[PDB]
Amino acid sequence: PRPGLFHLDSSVVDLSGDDFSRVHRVAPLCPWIVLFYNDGCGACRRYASTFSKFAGGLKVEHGKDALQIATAAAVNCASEVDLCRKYDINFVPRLFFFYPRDSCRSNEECGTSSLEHVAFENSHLEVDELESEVRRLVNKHMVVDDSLKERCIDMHFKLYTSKEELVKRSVRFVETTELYATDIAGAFFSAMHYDVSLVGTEPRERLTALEDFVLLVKDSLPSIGADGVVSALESITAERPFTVASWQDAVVKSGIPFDGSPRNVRWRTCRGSSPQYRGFPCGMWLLLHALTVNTPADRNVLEVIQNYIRYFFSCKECRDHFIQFNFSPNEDPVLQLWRAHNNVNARLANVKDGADPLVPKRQFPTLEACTECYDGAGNFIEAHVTGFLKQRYLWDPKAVGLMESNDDLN
Ligand SMILES: Cc1cc2nc3c(=O)[nH]c(=O)nc-3n(C[C@H](O)[C@H](O)[C@H](O)COP(=O)(O)OP(=O)(O)OC[C@H]3O[C@@H](n4cnc5c(N)ncnc54)[C@H](O)[C@@H]3O)c2cc1C
Repeated sequence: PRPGLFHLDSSVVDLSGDDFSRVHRVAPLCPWIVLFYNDGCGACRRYASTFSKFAGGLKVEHGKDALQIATAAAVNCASEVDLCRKYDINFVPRLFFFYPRDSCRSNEECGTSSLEHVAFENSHLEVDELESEVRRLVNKHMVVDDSLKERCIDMHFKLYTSKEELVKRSVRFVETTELYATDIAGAFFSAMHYDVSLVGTEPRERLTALEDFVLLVKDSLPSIGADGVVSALESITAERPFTVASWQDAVVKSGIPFDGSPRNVRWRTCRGSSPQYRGFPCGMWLLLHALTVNTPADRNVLEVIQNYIRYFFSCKECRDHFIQFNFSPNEDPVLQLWRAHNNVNARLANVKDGADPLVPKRQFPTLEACTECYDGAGNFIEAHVTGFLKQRYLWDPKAVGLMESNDDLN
């Protein structure tokens, strides 16, 4: 177990291998600048500083510049011997550029593509020459829609922040069961900042699906910052069309009361044993239940929800299964969504790969949590389950806004 030259540097991804889907599921879609080095190499030790300064510049939160879709990574040839032999690394340092043969386009479904690479002619580049050469290589080798840009920026911020945690803790787990308003807001924020940016507002069906959803969030959940979003949605004209850049600006400016920052969203209820687990998906369920519970009028909540998931949700498999749900008009939406979710819980009960080992899926609510709706001896009582859900998901606008503790800088 060698630390290498980057162990404290959250801007650089340490690679043990060639398969970028093990880094992250979106990684194969994005360009990589890779430093092969040896941790005992003085020249490499000296250059790692330059490489690290450069990587630090791949942290812009909303980039205009296509350089920003790149991410820096490194392979320590002292640890990964087979990998370096595979690339014929003899002398170090060496810079390689990696990129997908074909680029994913906005509303196409990105598939697996062939991993391509380009050895740099000169591996001694200064920071500025590094940016120029990486930008050039990205432009030459890739077609980047705004959606793909968002895809990759989001992906490397997940890694920066996950590694920074490991670094911070380099100086036991218990699930947080209580519902926190801020998770619902994080979900709303991530829905607007990420999911909508990927697909845009076209065609008219999709734009309608989004308008209904945002309109619903605003009227269901006051003081969650949906006002600004509504305004942004209204500002779109054939004259001033949707752009990811202006959309994300308005979204950030809406003042949604999520914890964390636009590129690092803090989950509480939805925090997992590792940051790759739970988070946004867990957040979305919460937002959806809260809407069923807090919805005004005869409002079509289940219909609105399903239209949104259909045109918006960034989980392919999730989107496909949720559309298969036939929601009856009769039964209470709170109960229908509740059954749907537990249905998904059941399917997912035993999955190993991809799952948080320390957060089982159960049938919800559990005995402990609710003994009043969970009674009837050996079965489930759907009488109190409503009361429990309408209690637990009830939205109190003064819950979110209120002093938070600064020591949560930790
Ligand atoms: C619409 C939708 C469809 C999805 N489809 C898939 C899919 O097809 N395949 C897949 O692998 N993943 C799917 N997911 C993601 C997956 O369901 C989980 O969100 C994810 O695996 C993480 O689960 P979790 O352990 O954090 O709890 P989650 O399943 O995300 O639940 C989040 C929180 O909601 C509360 N909750 C749990 N059950 C209920 C309930 N029955 N009623 C009300 N509240 C409840 C709990 O507090 C829980 O912590 C989907 C998510 C959504 C929102």
